[PDB]
Amino acid sequence: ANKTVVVTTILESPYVMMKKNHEMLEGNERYEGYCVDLAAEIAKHCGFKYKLTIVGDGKYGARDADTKIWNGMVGELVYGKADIAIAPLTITLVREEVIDFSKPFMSLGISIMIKKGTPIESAEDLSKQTEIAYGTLDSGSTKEFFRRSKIAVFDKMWTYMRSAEPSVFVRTTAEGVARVRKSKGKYAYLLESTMNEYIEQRKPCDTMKVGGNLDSKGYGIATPKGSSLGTPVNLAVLKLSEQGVLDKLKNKWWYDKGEC
Amino acid sequence: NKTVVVTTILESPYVMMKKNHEMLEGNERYEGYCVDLAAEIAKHCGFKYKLTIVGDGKYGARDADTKIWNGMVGELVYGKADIAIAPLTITLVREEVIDFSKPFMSLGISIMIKKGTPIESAEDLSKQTEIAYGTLDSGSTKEFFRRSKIAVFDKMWTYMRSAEPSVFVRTTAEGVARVRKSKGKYAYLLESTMNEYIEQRKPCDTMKVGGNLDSKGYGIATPKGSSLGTPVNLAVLKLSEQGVLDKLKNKWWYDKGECGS
Amino acid sequence: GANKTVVVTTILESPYVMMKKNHEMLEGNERYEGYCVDLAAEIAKHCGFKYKLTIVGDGKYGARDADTKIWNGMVGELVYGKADIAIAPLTITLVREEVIDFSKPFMSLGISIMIKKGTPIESAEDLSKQTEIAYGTLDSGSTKEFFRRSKIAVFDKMWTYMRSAEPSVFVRTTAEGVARVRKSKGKYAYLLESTMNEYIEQRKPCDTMKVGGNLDSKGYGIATPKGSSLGTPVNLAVLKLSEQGVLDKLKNKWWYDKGECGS
Amino acid sequence: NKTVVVTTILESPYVMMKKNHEMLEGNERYEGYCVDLAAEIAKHCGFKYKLTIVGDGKYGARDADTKIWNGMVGELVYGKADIAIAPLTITLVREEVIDFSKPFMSLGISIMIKKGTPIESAEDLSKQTEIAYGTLDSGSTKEFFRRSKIAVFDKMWTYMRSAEPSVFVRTTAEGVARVRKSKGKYAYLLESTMNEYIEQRKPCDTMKVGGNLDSKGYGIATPKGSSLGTPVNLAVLKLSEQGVLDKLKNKWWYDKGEC
Repeated sequence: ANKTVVVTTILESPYVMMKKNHEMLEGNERYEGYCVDLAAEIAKHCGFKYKLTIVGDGKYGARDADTKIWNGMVGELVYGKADIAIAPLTITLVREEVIDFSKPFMSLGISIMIKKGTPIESAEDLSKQTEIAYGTLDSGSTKEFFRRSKIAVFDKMWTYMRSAEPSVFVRTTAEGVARVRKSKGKYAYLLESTMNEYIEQRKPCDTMKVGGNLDSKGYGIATPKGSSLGTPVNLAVLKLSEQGVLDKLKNKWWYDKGEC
Repeated sequence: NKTVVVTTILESPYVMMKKNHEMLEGNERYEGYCVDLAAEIAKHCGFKYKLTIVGDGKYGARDADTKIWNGMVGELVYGKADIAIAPLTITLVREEVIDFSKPFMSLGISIMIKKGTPIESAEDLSKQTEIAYGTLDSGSTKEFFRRSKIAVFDKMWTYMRSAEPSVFVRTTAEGVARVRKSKGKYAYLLESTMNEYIEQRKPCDTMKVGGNLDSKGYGIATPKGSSLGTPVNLAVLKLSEQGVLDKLKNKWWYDKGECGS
Repeated sequence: GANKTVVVTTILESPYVMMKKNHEMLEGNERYEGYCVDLAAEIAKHCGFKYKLTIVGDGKYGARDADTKIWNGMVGELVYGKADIAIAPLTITLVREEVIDFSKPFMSLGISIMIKKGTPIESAEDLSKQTEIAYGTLDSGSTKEFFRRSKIAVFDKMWTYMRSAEPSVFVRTTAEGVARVRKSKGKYAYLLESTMNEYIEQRKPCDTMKVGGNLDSKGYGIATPKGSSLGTPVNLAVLKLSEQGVLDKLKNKWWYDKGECGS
Repeated sequence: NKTVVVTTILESPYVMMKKNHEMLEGNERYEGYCVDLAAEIAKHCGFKYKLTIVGDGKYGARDADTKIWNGMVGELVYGKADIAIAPLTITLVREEVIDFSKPFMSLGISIMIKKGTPIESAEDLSKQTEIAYGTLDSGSTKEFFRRSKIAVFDKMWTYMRSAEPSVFVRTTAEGVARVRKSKGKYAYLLESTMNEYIEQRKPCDTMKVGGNLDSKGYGIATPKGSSLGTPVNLAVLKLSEQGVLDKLKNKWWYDKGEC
């Protein structure tokens, strides 16, 4: 009886981070963050023991069109290397077809990041001008959102981005944030609201989130089909929501530990 | 190929009888956000269906003494309907007895004022008594306040429970009318989705103020073990990613609004 | 939602808004003429909207009752949702700015002295040093408040005189103040806004004069409810009209080109 | 993070370096109308602050070729300062990119003569040529005349463009000096605020005449989305109604006057 549950997750701030003294600590105590606290709450309400592991390839979960192989945390579940994933993993159609998702534990959507002082207050403001350049990650869901949109404001933004020279796209999130900070008020970046809000509270306190969200998505906990963990985990997420614990954890890691 | 029985509830703008309904028949008698949503779900899942209205006019709660479920949840649990498509909130006690799709719409507790009222937030309300404030006498909004350990919300609860005359109301319609007729001296706490809808309706005299106090979602419901559960959930996710859910909300709340823009 | 006709609130006071001589033969917006009628047409053209001119129900500008906390006048119609925009001689003040949005000012003004021609008075200092010629203000509003709160010696001397004088030197309406100058045979002087003083000086029977420099400085602005989508476009339009010379052209038209006196 | 960065410009009597500035430090190095105004704004809004002088010495205009903003406006849009408190005019192109308070001081185009010159108005100048008249060779006053469709002002413009020798000057200082050295045969067109200031300076030989030819105002500027915007706007109106703005103008133009 009593087999230790294998949890897979990903090193991304403020969800999972290495503690300052981590090389002198062992096991689960090496790590801290929003998803570390969430994992402890889920285990307490479901009555299991667990070991935290970091996903081997550093990826979330996508299926290669040519080989048909799943990478990332999703791959670790379908091929039997982990029992549960507790991470900022977005609930999507292709993922839901091969694993089970809990109801969402956190909400998010596409949003605008500016350097403080830039005269932009909304997506409509960006669309009507070209002096302040703007763009997205060079691959992924945000770029595809703009490519396929039939909303007037968003399609105008896409045709601008597609035709702009030099390229307004970036290879990583970190590259996008750095481009805003170094471009002297002349670049704005489109990214998820959760990351935008987090960076706003970190030194040197030179960025701001503006406007409402452009779409709606959620993060969920993932388990393999037929797992004895699926139902208990889903009920625990709903209990934590109604008790106010999820809101308490978001405030802790974004604002109580903020620097601005 | 048996016709699927859908249960729902008559509440604007989700489901409404068309003005000329007496000259029409079947599903064509009805219009609204949930009428459009039902059609999209059926197309993607490949079934035919009949829209029916819940017999007792309720959403779904369990009697503390008899342990019997009422409303749309009851019709699913006891085998009288196949699927519920309505503004039905995803909660722990409901999830224990029926299956829910991932959410099709988000919402949270919010403040309704008559235009001109000097209030911008829950904290503003908590610090005074000249402007009275309250909730429905039953349901998720009232119970949120009863159990909160947040200082501002616990203070609001103790005020509401002891206030005279009663600050509670029996229906949504009663709450909205009380705001409109009280000359700025009543504010109403309700779901953000309904607050947003009413702001775009004649006589255009109400406003939504402040951020949401909590976060939840509406979901499509099926009985446990139903062969509809999995295809319905995948259809909701496809419609979300195609932008159809946002398109339908914008249509019924804002494109059809009566207060300009 | 679909576009609605914009509801404008304003007030019948010459030369800002007046009924045309042939008004019973006209309909809608065309019944009216004046400075604010011309301004409304220019604002609507630059912002691209259709509109209806309506007259404020209670005949007031906008003040809050100290006991009930309720706003009256044009400000009230905006705060409680009965109108979309106010285009009128409405002074930009702190308490009003707290509850509605104001454009940058479209016209400047300040407190000034009106006399009957022949009266031996040339300045505020002249008034302050004597009592044979009585002097006063509106019984409510910004002009009365300027004197009550001033820490300038000459202005406080004027205030204590006015507060203590019997019979009362205050008047209920602007029109009553002007009539009191005209009927008092050289023995009353009236303190009022420079814009009105200048207008009356160009009207028959041409028996009044403006004397001295202005005592303070303020401006009239266009007002919208907080959060209105009209606020920003209206503000940018006022600045364009200013820089193009249109505001100055309209002031000269209604005060001096259409004047009736010595000129 | 708590100390607010203020940008301003060295122009008398708004901001000046004290004679003994090298024996002083920080904000105490500077004096003037906008120095007193900054102190009042900060008191009413509850913030601490540091005075800085704009790096390039300019007010704020956009280069048409590079599309980059210079001056104090540039320091706001590009993230180098939090607020500008200076003699900066409220204009359409500036209002599109930053937030302006309601105006703290009014001004307009006006006529400066040498004491004794027989001129009382723009119409007087327009009807003659013995007394020459002109403006700064670039900037807003020249452009006002170039675009006018008013008969008197367009007659003045056609005269100025064709007059010999040139009636235009490179700086404000050059204009004032030309009035003083021309024995009444040159009159200079400039802002009423500056005209009034110079009339109260030694050797007390100039005068302001006539009504203003146009109307403008100076405003305080903050970046879009700033938490300072609303409190600053409300503070300007409070100071106006308390008589403090008029008190400060009288202090720096007349109590400290030399004539």
